[PDB]
Amino acid sequence: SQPSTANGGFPSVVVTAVTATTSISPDIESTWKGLLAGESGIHALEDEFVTKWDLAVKIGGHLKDPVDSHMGRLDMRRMSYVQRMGKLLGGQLWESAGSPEVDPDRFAVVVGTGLGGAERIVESYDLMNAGGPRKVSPLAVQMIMPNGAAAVIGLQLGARAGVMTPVSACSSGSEAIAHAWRQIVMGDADVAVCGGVEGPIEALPIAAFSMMRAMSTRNDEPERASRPFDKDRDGFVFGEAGALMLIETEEHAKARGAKPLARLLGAGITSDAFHMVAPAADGVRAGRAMTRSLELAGLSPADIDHVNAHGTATPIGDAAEANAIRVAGCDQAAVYAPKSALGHSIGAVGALESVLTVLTLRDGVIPPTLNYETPDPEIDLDVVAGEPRYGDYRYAVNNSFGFGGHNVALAFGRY
Amino acid sequence: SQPSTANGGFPSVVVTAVTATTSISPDIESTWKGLLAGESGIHALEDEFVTKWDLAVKIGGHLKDPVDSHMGRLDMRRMSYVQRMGKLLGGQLWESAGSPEVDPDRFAVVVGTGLGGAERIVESYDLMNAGGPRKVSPLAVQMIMPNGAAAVIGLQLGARAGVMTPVSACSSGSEAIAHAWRQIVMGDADVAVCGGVEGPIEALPIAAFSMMRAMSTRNDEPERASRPFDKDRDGFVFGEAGALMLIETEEHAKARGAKPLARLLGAGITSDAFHMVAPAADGVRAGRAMTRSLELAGLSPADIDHVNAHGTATPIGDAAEANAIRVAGCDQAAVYAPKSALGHSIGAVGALESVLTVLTLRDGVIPPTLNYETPDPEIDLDVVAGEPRYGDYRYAVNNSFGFGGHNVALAFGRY
Ligand SMILES: O=S(=O)(CCCC(F)(F)F)Nc1ccc2cnccc2c1
Ligand SMILES: O=S(=O)(CCCC(F)(F)F)Nc1ccc2cnccc2c1
Ligand code: NA
Ligand code: NA
Repeated sequence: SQPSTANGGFPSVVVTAVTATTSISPDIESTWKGLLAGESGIHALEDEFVTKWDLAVKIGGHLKDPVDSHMGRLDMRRMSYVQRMGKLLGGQLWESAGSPEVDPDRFAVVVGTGLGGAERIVESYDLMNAGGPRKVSPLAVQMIMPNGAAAVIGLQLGARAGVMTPVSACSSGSEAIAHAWRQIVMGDADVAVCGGVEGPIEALPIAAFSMMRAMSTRNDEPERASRPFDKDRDGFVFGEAGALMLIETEEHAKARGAKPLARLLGAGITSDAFHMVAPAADGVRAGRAMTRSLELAGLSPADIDHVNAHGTATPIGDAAEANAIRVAGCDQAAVYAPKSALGHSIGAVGALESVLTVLTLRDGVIPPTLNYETPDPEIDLDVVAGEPRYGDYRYAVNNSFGFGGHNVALAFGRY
Repeated sequence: SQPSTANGGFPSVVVTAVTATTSISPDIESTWKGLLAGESGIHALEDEFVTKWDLAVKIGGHLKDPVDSHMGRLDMRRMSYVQRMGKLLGGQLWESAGSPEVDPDRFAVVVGTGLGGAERIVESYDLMNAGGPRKVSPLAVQMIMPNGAAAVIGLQLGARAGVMTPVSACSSGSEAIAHAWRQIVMGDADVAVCGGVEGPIEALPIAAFSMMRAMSTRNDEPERASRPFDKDRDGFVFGEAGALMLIETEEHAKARGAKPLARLLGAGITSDAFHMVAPAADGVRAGRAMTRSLELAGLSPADIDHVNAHGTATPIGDAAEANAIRVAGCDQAAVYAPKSALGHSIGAVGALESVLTVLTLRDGVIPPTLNYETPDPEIDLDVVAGEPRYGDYRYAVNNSFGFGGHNVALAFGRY
């Protein structure tokens, strides 16, 4: 008689607020409406570094509204980028939540990132070489450490029931939400701010990722380069993003009159032990990740109406996920690959895509998967394309698969 | 009622093997004998970079046995230092546990770290500035990503029940152990490889932490510089380290004839939300990390015989920890500050001090806190000093407190 959300073994956890900054818009609800209208965030990069280095990739989605356009001189001096993004999203999230007065002792922050304050390592390196060890800021360490974002958000909001930073590359954002859920169901907290943040698009990131040969080079037509599950896909597209959601026990959200957006029912974490950067082709462990989220939710595969696919738009990546969705027996669910419109935000993407899974369940709609024009004959899923599909989505699984063979799956339900 | 290890709510988890590379020795058992003999791995740094920059800190503990002396030309070109450490310790641990055949679908890896593959960031940055984006390695991303060490260990040992990497600075190693324990009691695995790994001593690391005023500069007596809880303390000393342990359910241990070295009973994670690098002076949330560890273990503070303190030798750090142990009502316990001997491993250190906490319970002996000469009235603790302290220690807490206000306590028990 193992514990599940269904059988009361875990307390009921609800999502009571969300925030995201995006290539389409700084406002999640605008981003949502824009996705339903079939808008894409992916453009031709106009940054000088592109033409300075003659990079193979000249496309991506910068945030519609730069994080640093909201950051004064002080904040530019004492925070890394992911920190400054985290402070911004943290404040937006709380205001959206009605600036609630919670017990800081029962309040956790779990925010993942791909890399950390990496640019401050480079800057400290350059300053030290030009002028010696005393040119390194006494702030260098607090900005460089990859727990910086979560620590800045925790300090900002007064989270005293734990501040955590899981790192698993592309799945970091989803993993953070998994761990926030655990922290609540195990009794360590009643409310948790969780999600992901990531750095902007730049020369060195593109260089690194494009030399892996995992990126689309369809530079002629930016808006059509991201092609999850399409026969002509040639890898992923950068799409800057950041996302937090507020979760709390249903008791808690009720005690303060907060109207839930959805339920976070269960969470699955597994691994491939196959390759450092390529997903196991059989999708077996990735599927178990999904199956596990259902065990803890108390759901069976037949209950899943929707799947928010990883949808990297790599050849081997989409084939792998196809096999996973079959292995978990969720292949009759309506699939959506939001990376088609928003692109890959690495450490942030798993949390943005959880925010879309929540809204999907709230509004009862899945936006269209852009650029799905020649479905891959070797992949037989129900990819939503063309126009938004209004459906009775009671339960969804959001997938995330990280470099290192990390598999995370989040089980969500309608309120 | 609430599930506690004592009341059978969580399955009994056991430590069945351990491994560490330290400044005293590559062989953990040799390190443990040297600590009881009163030895110190902190020597004067002979490194060129000391002289080139004339660093204020000229003292530190390199590994007795450098990682790269065991590493081929291909590994040196294909992995980040921390991965190379992770591979080496993963193999040593596996061998020490008798190379057991385990179900990969119930076998997790949780290895934390401080920074990640940082050297690959600067190197990639330098190569690209030199000869353009083509000069960045196709392996750059897997080497840089902080989850890289955890990944490599998971792939080397075939862990498929999840590979995870918590980053919480100085507490990363202890946090890795806390999540592996969770992974097991929530039922996601039966056997975990967990601990932490960290990069070597170098110019920028010393500049970075020096400039916070965090580090001891007592260069003329390197083996006396690290003075946890002592009146004349003046900051921490770098001591290179990596540490891993094998934990598993008692049931799983029994069934393969593995001899338990100790029990892992409970794990608390709290946060100060006080300051980015200063611990809260009151020690309340720190102590509540200890308290939480005992709730889950089913112990009362009165049952705690030993505490394996953070003991960084920072003036404000030790003060706060002393109050933390007072709030946890564990201030009756025989206290040890291993950093006195082995220095500060940052990411690794919690993993290391967790292993030393195991061997303390196994052998009924606490080593002496080196350089404890002038009791601080602000620290009213029973700090073990002078001669080892022998006794029937049944229950021990291992404290870690990271920059960013992350507090990890681990409840351990004699087998
Ligand atoms: O994976 S990353 O390299 C880029 C991700 C890009 C995008 F997908 F669009 F989000 N992460 C970071 C992290 C910190 C950085 C700080 N300064 C400059 C770039 C950074 C990129
Ligand atoms: O905290 S760190 O800066 C120094 C480690 C401290 C200690 F281990 F205790 F000595 N971490 C790293 C990480 C990666 C590195 C790769 N190459 C050079 C140095 C590195 C330091
Ligand atoms: Na997804
Ligand atoms: Na300790």
